[PDB]
Amino acid sequence: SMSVKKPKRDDSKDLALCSMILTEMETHEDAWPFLLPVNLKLVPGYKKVIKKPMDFSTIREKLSSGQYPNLETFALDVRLVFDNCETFNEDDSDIGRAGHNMRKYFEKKWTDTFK
Repeated sequence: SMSVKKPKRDDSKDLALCSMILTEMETHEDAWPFLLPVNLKLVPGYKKVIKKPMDFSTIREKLSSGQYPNLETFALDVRLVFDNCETFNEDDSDIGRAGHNMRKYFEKKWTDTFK
């Protein structure tokens, strides 16, 4: 509350560390469905159904330009990529499987880097 703070967690490396995690997501072999925005002209249904499209390139641009206020807003966008993927793709599809795999990969890096 006012003049009453928990001890200050060192957040000075969060930016660099989120960048590293993102690099590792970018370079994973199953990243291909996620590297670029879904083409809303060429994919029937996407625009209407997925209210907040997100992809790794858009996360990278937001990261690089100080549009994440803290590491939680960064994780929210990464998770949004996978939540979108599950919303539109059957579990038993290459993309559906890609999304599950990438989510697992992300969540482990996240825990090991920060928790």
